[PDB]
Order: sequence, then structure tokens, then C-alpha cells
Amino acid sequence: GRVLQDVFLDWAKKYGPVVRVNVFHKTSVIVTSPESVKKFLMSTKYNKDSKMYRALQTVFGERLFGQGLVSECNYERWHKQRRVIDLAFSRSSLVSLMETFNEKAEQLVEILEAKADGQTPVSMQDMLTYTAMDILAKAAFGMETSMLLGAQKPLSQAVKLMLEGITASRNTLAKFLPGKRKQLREVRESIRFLRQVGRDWVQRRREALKRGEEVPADILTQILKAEEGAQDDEGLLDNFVTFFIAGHETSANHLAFTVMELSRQPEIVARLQAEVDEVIGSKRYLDFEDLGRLQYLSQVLKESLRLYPPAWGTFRLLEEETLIDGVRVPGNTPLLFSTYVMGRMDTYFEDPLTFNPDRFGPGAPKPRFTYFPFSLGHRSCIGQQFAQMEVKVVMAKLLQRLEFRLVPGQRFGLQEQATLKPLDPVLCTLRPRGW
Ligand code: HEM
Ligand SMILES: S=C(NC1CCCCC1)N1CCC(c2cnc[nH]2)CC1
Repeated sequence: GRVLQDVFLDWAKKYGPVVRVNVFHKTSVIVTSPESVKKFLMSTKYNKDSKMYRALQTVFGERLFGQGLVSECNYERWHKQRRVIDLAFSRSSLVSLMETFNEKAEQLVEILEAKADGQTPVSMQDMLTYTAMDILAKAAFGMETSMLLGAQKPLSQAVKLMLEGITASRNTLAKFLPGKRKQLREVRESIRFLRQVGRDWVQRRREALKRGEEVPADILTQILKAEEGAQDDEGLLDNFVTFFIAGHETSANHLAFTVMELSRQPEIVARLQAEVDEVIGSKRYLDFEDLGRLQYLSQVLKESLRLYPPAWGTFRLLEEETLIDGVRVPGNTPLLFSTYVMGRMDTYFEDPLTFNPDRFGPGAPKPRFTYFPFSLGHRSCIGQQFAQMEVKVVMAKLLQRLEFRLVPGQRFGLQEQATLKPLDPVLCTLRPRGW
């Protein structure tokens, strides 16, 4: 139930705000003082370290995220893409996605209700992954993956294998073990499979447009626009993969962690249920303004990201020798900023292991540069609002309609498969609730 990030936490607790650690077998310095987080993340003077993002660019030799929006480290090349794709994330575009978030969240609840016999185990990690994928495929690409209907198992498996491969490739000796040759081939096959799905969905979009079919603008419209000037489609496919994975798997892990922790927090669940009952009652469709009224649910989701941030770290390149909190750090060193580590430091959060949504209550002092599950600054998550809205819609509907009980034996530990996620798949038994 322990992960590599816990060793970084141990080194930070032992040695202070600036500590040399080994990550992806490269030397890095983890920086955990709030003033240093602010200095480096809030200035465009500091950019991502390409050496650390190579683990996403290519995996076991096969191009995966390439130079898409997450893994492009050059400021100019990144900014050019960001400006174009930001258009797909305006307040108005997001509100137009509430129909999609409601539709798939209601579909999830209806499937779960059909399974809510109080004894059959349901993997909530898998069900939330299927819901997040069906939401992203429709909202971003205008496609129906229907994973909630049991379709596209090869695609869901390919995603799982490549995320495991990201972690294996950057931390293990798999590339040299004869026993792992099959595993490496299957990771490379899964990465090529996903880029070829991108080729198909891109062709479907171009053909629909060529036939004069109506096509609302979405994320795919902007990733196509960002590549207008391109020799070929590899850059476009990098952003297809980037948004296909980032736009569903991290939200799914956040939802799974929240369901896992809430299963042992009856008092908190009672308040959430009462809040949903008072705010949305038996309404079928949640409105944008409804979400803002679910104040305690927002607190709960923020506390879930403090203790269980799926995207656990970000790196900036320190180009020249610099004194950081009194420690002289050599030039060309990757600096690691980790919301996972800071969230578990008693220096920044009293009784860090206690799950207490009141840390994010009205009037509570806001964490200052000690909490950043979507990172901060210019390279912060372009999908933050998309994610916060979709997770709230799914959680509100689950709280309205179902009661969960974790299957005895399921653990509360973590595992790393690119991002952090529950070690166990959050197997639960369900019963219908309320109206
Ligand atoms: C709870 C869910 C999510 C979490 C915790 C999260 C977290 C993050 C973090 C920490 C970063 C910074 C990564 C880095 O510095 O290496 C980031 C970047 C990014 N995220 Fe998310 N994310 C979430 C959901 C999403 C969604 C739903 C999308 C897409 C629709 C998305 C798209 C992206 C992209 C494209 C970037 C790169 C932004 C840039 O550099 O311009 N994220 N996210
Ligand atoms: S494993 C990972 N980063 C690690 C490897 C590259 C260096 C930083 C840590 N990431 C990038 C961000 C990505 C994401 C961004 N938004 C949702 N998901 C999830 C996968």
C-alpha cells in the first residue's frame, strides 16, 4: 500500500525543504517549502524539465504522449498549442458539457441500481473508469465508447497496460529481463493500438466535416486547429493520446479514492447525503448552479485530493546554480514539486493522515502553496474545471441514489500506474437509496 512517493516524503521529512532524491533513476531535488513552490511554479521563467517528461513522451521505445500539451517542455511550442486549445475550455463550452456529464452519470447510476443486491461485488474503480472514459470520448471527441455497456474491453485493457508500462519503464529493469519480453511487447502494442484509434477517430471527424455534417466544436476541433500547420499527423496524435488519457484516467482515480475513503467515514457520508437531499432532492438532471450549492461535497473532494492526489508531482528545470532555502542547488537539476508529499507533512497539515473536510471549510485558512492537485501557474491543468464539474456530477448522483459498503478485505493503500490510484479496486456491495 506504499508507493515510491512515500520514500520521497520520508527524505523530505528527514532532510528538510530541499533534498536530493533518485526519481526515474535520475538525480532530482524535491523542493517542499511554500515560498519555493510559489517562486518556481508561478513564473514563466521556469519551465518543465524535458529529461523527466521523456517517461511520458516515449515508453519502451514507442511514442506515446510525444510533444502534446502535457509533455511539451519548451515554453514557446507549448504556449502556441495552449492558446489554441484553451478555446475548447471556455466557461460556455464547459456548461454545454453538463448534458454529457448528467447523461453518463445517470447511466452509471442506473447500471449500479441493477446490481444493487447488497451482496454482489462491483469494482467501483472499474465502473468509475468506464464512466470517465464514456464522458471524455463523447465530450472531447464526439464518440460513444459505451464502456458502461461492456463495450471496448480491448481499449480499456490497452490503457491499463500502457499506464502500468509508464511506471515499469521508468522504475524497473523490465527492458533487460527475458521474462518480461512479452510484457514489453504488449505495452508497445497497446500504445500503437491507442494511436491507431486516434487515427480512426480523426478520420471520422474529417469525413463528417467533408460531407457537410453538422459537428459542434469540441476539444478535437481545437487539437486539429493547433496542427493546421503540420507535415503529418504525429503531433495531432500526440494530443489525441494526451487528452484521451489525461481526460479520463485521473478523474476516475480521484473518484475511486473518494468512494474508497468515504466507505470508512459514515459521519461524513451522512452529511453529504443530507446535503444532496436538501439541494437537489430527487432531481434527475443537475444544473450548473446546483453543483455550486453542494458546498460540503466540494470540501470532501478537495480533502480527497490533499491525501490522494492522482497526479503526484511536477518538475521544473533549474538552469543555473541557485540558493533554495539556503541550500545551493547545482544548475541543470530537475526540481520536483509534490502535492502528495506536502499534503502528508505535519509541518503543513496538522494530523496529516486524518481525513477532515473541514480543512476546506468557510473561514478555514486556505492552504498557501502547500496544496496543488492540479498544479499551479502557467502549466496548471487545462482540464481542472472540466474535472471538478464531472466529478461533482457523478458523486452527487451516486450520493442521491445508492448506498455503498466496501467488501471486507479491500485495502486503503495506494499503487502507482503512471498516476496514483487505490491499490485494491474498490470492490463494493450496493443498495438503492432514497427516492
Ligand atoms: C481530477 C482530475 C485531474 C487532476 C488531478 C489533474 C491534474 C493535473 C496536473 C497536476 C497537471 C500538471 C501536470 C504536470 O505538470 O506534469 C495537469 C495538466 C494537464 N491536465 Fe489535468 N488533471 C485532471 C483532469 C484533467 C482532465 C479531465 C483533462 C482533460 C480534459 C486534463 C488535461 C490536462 C492537460 C492537457 C494538462 C497539461 C496542461 C498544460 O501544460 O498546458 N486534466 N493536470
Ligand atoms: S505520470 C504523469 N506525470 C509524471 C511523469 C512525467 C513527470 C511528472 C510526473 N502524468 C502527467 C500528468 C497527467 C495528467 C494531467 N491531467 C490529468 N492527468 C497524468 C500522467
